[PDB]
Amino acid sequence: SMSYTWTGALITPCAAEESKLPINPLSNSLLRHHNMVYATTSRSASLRQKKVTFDRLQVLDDHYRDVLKEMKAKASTVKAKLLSIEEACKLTPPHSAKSKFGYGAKDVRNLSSRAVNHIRSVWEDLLEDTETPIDTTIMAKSEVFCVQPGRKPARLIVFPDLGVRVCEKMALYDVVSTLPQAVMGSSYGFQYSPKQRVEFLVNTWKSKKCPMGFSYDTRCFDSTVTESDIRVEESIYQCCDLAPEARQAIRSLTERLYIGGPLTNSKGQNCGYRRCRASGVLTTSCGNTLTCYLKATAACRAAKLQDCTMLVNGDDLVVICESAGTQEDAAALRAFTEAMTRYSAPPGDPPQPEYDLELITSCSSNVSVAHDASGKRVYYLTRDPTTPLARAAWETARHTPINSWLGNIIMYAPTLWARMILMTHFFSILLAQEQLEKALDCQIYGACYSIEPLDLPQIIERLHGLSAFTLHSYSPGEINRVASCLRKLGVPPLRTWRHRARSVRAKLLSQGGRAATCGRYLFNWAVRTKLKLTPIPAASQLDLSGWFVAGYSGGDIYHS
Ligand SMILES: COc1ccc(C(=O)Nc2ccc(Oc3ccc(N(C(=O)[C@H]4CC[C@H](C)CC4)C(C)C)c(C(=O)O)c3)cc2)cc1
Ligand SMILES: [Mg+2]
Ligand SMILES: [Mg+2]
Repeated sequence: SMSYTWTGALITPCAAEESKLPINPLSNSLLRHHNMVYATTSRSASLRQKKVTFDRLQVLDDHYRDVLKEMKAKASTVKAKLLSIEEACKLTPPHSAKSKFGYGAKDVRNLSSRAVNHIRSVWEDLLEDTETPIDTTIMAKSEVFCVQPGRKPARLIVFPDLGVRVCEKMALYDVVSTLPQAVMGSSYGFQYSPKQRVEFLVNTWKSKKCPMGFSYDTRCFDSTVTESDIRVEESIYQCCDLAPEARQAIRSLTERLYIGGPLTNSKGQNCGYRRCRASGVLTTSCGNTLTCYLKATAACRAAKLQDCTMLVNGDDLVVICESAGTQEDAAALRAFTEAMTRYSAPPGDPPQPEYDLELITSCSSNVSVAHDASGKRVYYLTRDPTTPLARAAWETARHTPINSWLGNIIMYAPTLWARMILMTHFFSILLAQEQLEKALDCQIYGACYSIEPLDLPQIIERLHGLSAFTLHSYSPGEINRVASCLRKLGVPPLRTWRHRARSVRAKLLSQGGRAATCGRYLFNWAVRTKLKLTPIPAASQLDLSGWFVAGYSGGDIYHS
């Protein structure tokens, strides 16, 4: 069927939308070419609409069915619990879109009578009505990027009302948080921290006699997901031991919300109908991960790739296997692509076999190597800094609910660019405004967290190790990419950042306390006379296990 059907009504904005990087004095110290930075708006909605609207083609085969049964067999060991309205409420982000039934996120979190009673009525409705399509809202997403040799059309987000979202958590939060790992095991990407992902990728790469790997980009994955995929996805959920009400909610949610439904713009107009994956539901990440894994695992058998190992994060996929030669590898890959195409997962960028791990990009990142103080090689996760820097520039020119720069500092703490630039720039600004102690929100694997800047040293030590504060001698390729990026965006050269860093470092030390800890560890690279970096006490008590359990992008999840 058609992923979408449109009535003609437009995808409209909720309020005024900014596209150009604002007028301010602090962003310019980060990057001078501000005209290269832009945010997507609803004005480009029609372009995305054209791209995501098409008739899907899907032909299943024995390999697909064999893998599905294998997945259900593992799903069968799971026992999911029903969340209480109170538990489900606490997971709701403070800034979650308000309900159109007289209440918002705050009321939900406060368990206000008006919110709880309506949520309860939505739940009962899910137990009684098994057919009526649930209404959703479709909006153009606002995201920041840097122009390319031009601009990207805004993506479309589709989500149900706040009440329905709370009900989703009640019935499926435990499922989407535990099942993926039980079904895919080591292949489930979100169970890893950046350091662990690298370890998994490096070990997997070293386990092959002659390794060959590739990233597979599915063209607009969400719209390639068919009604059949969503029901197959549910059949896996149904293998879990579930409470009767959870089982009915999952069944109802599947037919009423997940497989499709009517779209309404921000002005309450009927925009059309969806018959593919909605981006803003609790099962999007889990569902995409399961579906991608299922199709890829089956495609590999069809293509006859030797000893395949998948790493899947939602619609993102990387496959590492045994090489059978250059010609055979390229032929097998093309066979793989055809299999995926039949499963309704056609490629955007055609895949290409890689024989160098560092050249494989997955989750917009790649594994690279550097050296610690003692000169020992260390593997870490990095990525092209273009988007991170553009967004950091934007978040500097104006307030944003989520601080991507903080998230990028945590996930990419070992990188040459995060240390030289993001840390220096943001700590410098925080000092000036005297907000080093204020907690800021950021996202990790879609879930929202509240982080205190001054706790960064501990966090980084725990997630990356002490080597994150001593890495040097980065690879030629990594250095080239960072340098090119800085030249392109008009970002000051290393010398300027070292100077700014020395100054930030000094101010931080004179303040003592945690600030002084930030000064010693985060900026040890800026000074000539190094300081001996020993394990930080608070880094031995950090409860960071819950940070890397599952994916929640689009899930409206908040962890306090
Ligand atoms: C105007 O156009 C331009 C814009 C930008 C640039 C530019 O910055 N180019 C530009 C920026 C970075 C470059 O790579 C470097 C520089 C110093 C390093 N070193 C370090 O100790 C670093 C350790 C990590 C820490 C975070 C920084 C120091 C020493 C070897 C000297 C390392 C490394 O460790 O591999 C790598 C090269 C060119 C050049 C021109
Ligand atoms: Mg894609
Ligand atoms: Mg973990």
